[PDB]
Amino acid sequence: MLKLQTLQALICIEEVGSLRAAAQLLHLSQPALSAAIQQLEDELKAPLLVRTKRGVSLTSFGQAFMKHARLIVTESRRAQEEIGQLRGRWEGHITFAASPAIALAALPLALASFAREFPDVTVNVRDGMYPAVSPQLRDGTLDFALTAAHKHDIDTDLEAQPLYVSDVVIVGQRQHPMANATRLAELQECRWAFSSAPRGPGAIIRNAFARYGLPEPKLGLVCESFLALPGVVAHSDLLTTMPRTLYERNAFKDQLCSIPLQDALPNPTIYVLRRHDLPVTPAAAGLIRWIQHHAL
Amino acid sequence: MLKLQTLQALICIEEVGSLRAAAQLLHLSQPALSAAIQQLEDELKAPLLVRTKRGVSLTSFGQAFMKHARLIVTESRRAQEEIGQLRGRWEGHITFAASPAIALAALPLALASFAREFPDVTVNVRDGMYPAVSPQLRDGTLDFALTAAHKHDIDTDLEAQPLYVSDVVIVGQRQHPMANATRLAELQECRWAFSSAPRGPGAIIRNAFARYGLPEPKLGLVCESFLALPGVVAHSDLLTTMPRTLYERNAFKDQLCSIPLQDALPNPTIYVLRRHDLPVTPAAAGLIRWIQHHAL
Amino acid sequence: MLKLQTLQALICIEEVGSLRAAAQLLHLSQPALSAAIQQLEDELKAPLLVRTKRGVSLTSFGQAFMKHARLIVTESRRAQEEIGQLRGRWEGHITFAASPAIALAALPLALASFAREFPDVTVNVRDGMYPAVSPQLRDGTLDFALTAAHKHDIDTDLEAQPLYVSDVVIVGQRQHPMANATRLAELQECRWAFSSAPRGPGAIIRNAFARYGLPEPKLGLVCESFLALPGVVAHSDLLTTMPRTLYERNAFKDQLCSIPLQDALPNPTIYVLRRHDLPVTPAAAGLIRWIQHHAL
Amino acid sequence: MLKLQTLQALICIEEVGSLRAAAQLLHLSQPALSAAIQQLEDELKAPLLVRTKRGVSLTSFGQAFMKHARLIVTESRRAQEEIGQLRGRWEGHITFAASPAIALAALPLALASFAREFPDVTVNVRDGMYPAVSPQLRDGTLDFALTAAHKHDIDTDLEAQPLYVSDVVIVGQRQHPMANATRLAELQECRWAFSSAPRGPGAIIRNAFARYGLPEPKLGLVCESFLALPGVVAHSDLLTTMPRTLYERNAFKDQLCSIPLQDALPNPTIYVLRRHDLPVTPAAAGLIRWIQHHAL
Ligand SMILES: [Cl-]
Ligand SMILES: [Cl-]
Ligand SMILES: [Cl-]
Ligand SMILES: [Cl-]
Repeated sequence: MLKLQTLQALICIEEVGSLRAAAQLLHLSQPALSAAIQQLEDELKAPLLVRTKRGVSLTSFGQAFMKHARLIVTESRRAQEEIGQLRGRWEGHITFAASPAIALAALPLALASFAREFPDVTVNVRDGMYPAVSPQLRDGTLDFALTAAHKHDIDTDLEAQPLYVSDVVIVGQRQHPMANATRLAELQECRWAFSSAPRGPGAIIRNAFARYGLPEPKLGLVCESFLALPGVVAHSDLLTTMPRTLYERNAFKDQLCSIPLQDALPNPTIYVLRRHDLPVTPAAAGLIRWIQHHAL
Repeated sequence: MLKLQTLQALICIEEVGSLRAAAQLLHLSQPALSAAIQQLEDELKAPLLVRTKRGVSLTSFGQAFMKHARLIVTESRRAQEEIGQLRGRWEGHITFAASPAIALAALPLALASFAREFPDVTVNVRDGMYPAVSPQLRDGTLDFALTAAHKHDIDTDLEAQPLYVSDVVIVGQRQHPMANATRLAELQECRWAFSSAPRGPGAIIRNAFARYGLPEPKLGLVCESFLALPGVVAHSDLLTTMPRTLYERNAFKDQLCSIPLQDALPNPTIYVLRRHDLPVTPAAAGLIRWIQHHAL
Repeated sequence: MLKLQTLQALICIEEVGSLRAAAQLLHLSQPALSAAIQQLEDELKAPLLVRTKRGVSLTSFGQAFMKHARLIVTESRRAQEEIGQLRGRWEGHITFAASPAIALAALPLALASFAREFPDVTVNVRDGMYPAVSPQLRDGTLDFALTAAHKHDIDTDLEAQPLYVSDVVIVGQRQHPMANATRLAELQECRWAFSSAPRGPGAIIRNAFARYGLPEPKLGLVCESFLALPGVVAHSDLLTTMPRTLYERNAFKDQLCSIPLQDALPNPTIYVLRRHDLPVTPAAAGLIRWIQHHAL
Repeated sequence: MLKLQTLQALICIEEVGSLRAAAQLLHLSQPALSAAIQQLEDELKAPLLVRTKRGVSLTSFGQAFMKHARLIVTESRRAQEEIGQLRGRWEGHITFAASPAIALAALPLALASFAREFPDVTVNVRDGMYPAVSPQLRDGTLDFALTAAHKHDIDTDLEAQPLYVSDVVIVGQRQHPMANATRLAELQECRWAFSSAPRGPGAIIRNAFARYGLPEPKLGLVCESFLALPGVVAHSDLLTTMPRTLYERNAFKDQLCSIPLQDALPNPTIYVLRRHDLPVTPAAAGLIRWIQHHAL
């Protein structure tokens, strides 16, 4: 041999006065370095070195050439330093968004495992849902998002990799009059806390009512906050839909009961979403692997 | 001169990103929508939209115009709703954001009380924090935010009415190495999950370490989601700060312990924030009253 | 109607105490304004005005409504002011690039005519050639470019409108030994000043040599500057190619002679190039019209 | 460790914007090129290229790396060329930029003289001005620039050797209203074509108006092209400043007149500018000598 190795060796030769000593010091093959310098001299059509009783010195040509060699060796080191600095900041940070089912079950175990493997990466995690996360995924402010989406609706700009097949549960307060219901039609007159979903607030229950041949569900309120949702429901007669993970993991469990209908609800697929054109850091790859491991 | 229907059409266009998609929603012919938009553009003598691969996007002029469009449309709607309320037709919409201490304690009781008194008003609740909420207060899309803030910081066109003085605790997993610590200095070498705050992630612990003469706290990760935070802490050795309300009301209580520090921590004030010059609707004032009632 | 006219009228009514006087002052039809206010009151389901012996006053409902009306009227004026400010800066400036044949013959007459019609537009003109101008056209720093290009080679991002069919002439010093040549083959051993062209320096003469079955032309030097080219040639034995306009309009005319070969050279088409997705100001449109007028 | 051939390949890729297009130029298999690039990326542990619709583009890492790549490649080439020249093989390349006074007077004579002495060196001349030329001096793609500059301003890593002290005149059309003016104050209300200068367009006339106690000169237009400038002035009532050399040597002399002012105008110094730590090739030094000879 590599020209940069030969140039670094030439610099060392000027300093120590010996091709052989410079080879030894740099851990290069002496005959290899000798052949490499010969090849360079042939290409340049002039000798760089002249033999002395001492060892070797630079020729007039070698002194001229060395000014360039030093610039080139320094520039290569500067390039490597700059790339190291830029890469270090890139590899050193992850920012992503996560939906409640991921945030509550997969993430905590995944973050702990991840941090053992990648002790020097700063992770920035926020709540996020599709398509809200889309402009942030696209402008590059969010590296990836872990969110429910409908395969056919996802922006062409985005890659989508399935992560978890989630459950939706209908939930009300522990003593709700409809707690024993078997069919969705039995709930058709209840009032709903419309919760967040890819197609808009309440889209899941609205679409379920529609497919089961029912009128629009009655809007009680819109609660886009999953943090607030279990408590709002616990202290009202509203029904809602939520991921089963949230039903299992909230501060109001003693005050809530799911209503296990014999009518099936959808199982939203949670995806890893990101721009397809955009390179992924090793750490981001590693975190997604850990999240995948804990999402089964 | 601007036409109100066209403003609403432009907002819809922005929401969905296509002329064809918007036209469907507004029950209008594709060209009919274009006629109206072109009318607004022809007169402003400025293009508001640009054809993209994915549909239409706002030009620079369009982006600037939107904040005005939204305030005009939302104020026109609030004007109508208020008049109805003044005649005892208690219908309308209220959209507001809340912080974790409010959402978990005051809000479930307040919304239940409000709904009993004003059954026909449609309420939309979301998460939110100052200053992120400021642009939505200014354009009228958010009627108020219940959020921590520092009195002196708040922008001059906003009004801030005190709602609740919160309590901050430091929390770790139940068997944390420092579970029995009583001084902030003993935590100097611990790693932190930086939680959200008006002054930015980790601001409370950074400012507490500062005032107690300590170096910067060691960043473990940034967790902007209060929904995710307790579980993240429960399954790691990260410490965090959280509102006492969250410490008492989360899904991981049995796995968490507050550190029994005898160094005092701050007590952030939660405010009702609004754009001052906008007249509060009677319905919104009623909801704010119920929230205040339950926040004491 | 228009709601904003009705709102402005309502503001005036509060001030002057008369619907009829407010209509007269604003140059609105009295019966039209009366009907418009009635329609608004019907929509709001409350009266805004009550008759007095004096004229009219606002009702309690009208006083509440007026707070919103004033915000809406102010906001519309602010929107119009902001758009005016943004549009004014957009319409007030043009920046473009031009090739030598345009710069020397069409532009000076076109700029003078343009400036009479658009006295308040600042024009910024620079030299430019395709494809060098492409990244600047695409990022929006250059509004348009007037340059030679090959139709099939132009970026899909760009619109191209033909402006002028130019002539290429071979030029040497007045006494060049080959001044009387009739065939390109007679020049095959001459040395060339490679001049700028869309396909790279010397592309025209290299491609002409190739099509006429000749070897590569001999490179004397590369002169990318058309400003420098006529003088460099006047003081050497180099031949070059240049637009006929440059041959006719340079400081070294007395020292140069074109060599009128019977072998034809190409006639590069000069285009107006720009991003197709990007809206064009009236002034830019007007300038291009003036340039077109003077490019025939 | 970096490989020189791969750096050259990356520069070629950047020039043409496609892997396929670059591979053709370098006489290599598509995949072979990718192998080499992937080798450089795999080792840097950073992506240098991204697939776009139009081919490939440099990543942030790639853009940062390019300045280093270019200096390394161009220094390696200069090293070889210098060695050849030191053996009396006067071949190589010199690339340089020149300002209008130099290009029109000194340059035609200097290039002719240089070509007689060093017939086998390939010279590439372009227009250029400080500070626009600085990045190309730093990355080694431009060997020197002959340009006006202010001594004190010049960046510390650049060397500036004085070449010529120029003369500025104010010029208008022959029958200009102010053709017979003798004081700068008499021109206060005239409109100006702002011509290019190291401190920005119009800097000379702005700074002259300033020093003479006058208000800002009235901007008529900005004309960055000295090629276009004389014709633009000849066919309008715009005044401009230009080097006296340009006033004497342009295509519109019969239609132009210098204003016979008895207020003194500045005399900008033209310098030879280079990156100081780069060793000047013997051939470049020879060309600089001839330019100095003719600039006196
Ligand atoms: Cl959905
Ligand atoms: Cl804070
Ligand atoms: Cl070409
Ligand atoms: Cl200057």
